[PDB]
This record gives sequence, C-alpha cells and structure tokens, in this order.
Amino acid sequence: SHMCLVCSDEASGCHYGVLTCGSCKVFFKRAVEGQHNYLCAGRNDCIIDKIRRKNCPACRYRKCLQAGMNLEAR
Amino acid sequence: SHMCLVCSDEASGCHYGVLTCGSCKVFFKRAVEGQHNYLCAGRNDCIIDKIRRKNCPACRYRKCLQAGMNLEARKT
DNA sequence: AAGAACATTTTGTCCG
DNA sequence: TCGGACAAAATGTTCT
Ligand SMILES: [Zn+2]
Ligand SMILES: [Zn+2]
Ligand SMILES: [Zn+2]
Ligand SMILES: [Zn+2]
Repeated sequence: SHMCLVCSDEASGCHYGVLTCGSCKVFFKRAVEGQHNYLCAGRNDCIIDKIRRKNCPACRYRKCLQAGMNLEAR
Repeated sequence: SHMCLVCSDEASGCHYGVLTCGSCKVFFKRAVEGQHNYLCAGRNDCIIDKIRRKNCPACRYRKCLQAGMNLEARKT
C-alpha cells in the first residue's frame, strides 16, 4: 500500500515484516540492536507522525513492536 | 540548589536571566534564533529532566520561556 | 527486502 | 555570562 504503519509517512517498502518508511526501518534496526533504555517524557502514548516521530524514541519503538516489526521477518 | 531551573541538571551559571545548565543555555539561544517551531507529541506537559529534555523541545522551550529566559537579559 | 555508508540534524562540552 | 568551535548523539537517505 502507501503509508508507514509506525509514523504515517510515505512507506518505502515492507521492512522487518511491516510496511514502513525508510526512517522507521533504520530506527527499528538500531533500536533492536542497541540497548533498550528509552524513557518517555509523557505518559507512554506519544503521538508518532512524520514530524513528531523524532520526539519520543520510547513510544516510536513501542509502536514498531505493536505494528509487528521483527528482525527475523524473513 | 545549583540546579538548572529548566531540566534540573547541574547549573553552570545565570544564562539569559535564569540559573541553567550549559545544554539548556545553548538550546534556548538556538530555539530563539532559528525561531524554531516545535510541536509536543504529548499533552503540552512533558517531564523535562537531564535525560528526557532531548525528547520534547516544545516543552523544553516552553519551560525556558516560562522560567523567564530572555536573550536580552543584560540589556534589561 | 536488508544491510552499510554517507549525510544531516539535533544536542552537548569546552574555551576564552 | 556568553558565544564559537568542536564533538557527540540521534535521525534520515542513498546505495554510480
Ligand atoms: Zn515511518
Ligand atoms: Zn512517549
Ligand atoms: Zn538544563
Ligand atoms: Zn511535550
């Protein structure tokens, strides 16, 4: 289809199992491969759009997981 | 408390009128000069502390202004 | 589709 | 106190 399931920007393909833009693709890989310690400054329900996805990596990562992203998709 | 009034990190001086840390000092200068247009992804009430201050420039910048930071603190 | 390298943006430290 | 340069972290794009 058309839109990233994580941030609603234009998708570039099906990455890690889910339709996402390229920025969310590489965010999720880095998140999964790094150490998890992200902390929301809100209530763990930040809105994640094209502009606001840079705000909260904790909620952006929860949204990647909720969308079903996983490194071993293939 | 030698604490930054914006994020509670260790303050380094009175910058632009307010006891703040090095990071909040330059963040504030950068926000006004670029006349930045920040948007909160919460509720306009994010927690701003040493770690989370990176997460919402909108609430960080709001706390700066509200604490009374002002580029013309001296001129004043 | 996915990984890597390059690029950019955003933030933070150190001087003077 | 304040500014500049440098440095680092965080995000994003191109893969001639
Ligand atoms: Zn996305
Ligand atoms: Zn959040
Ligand atoms: Zn501060
Ligand atoms: Zn906020």
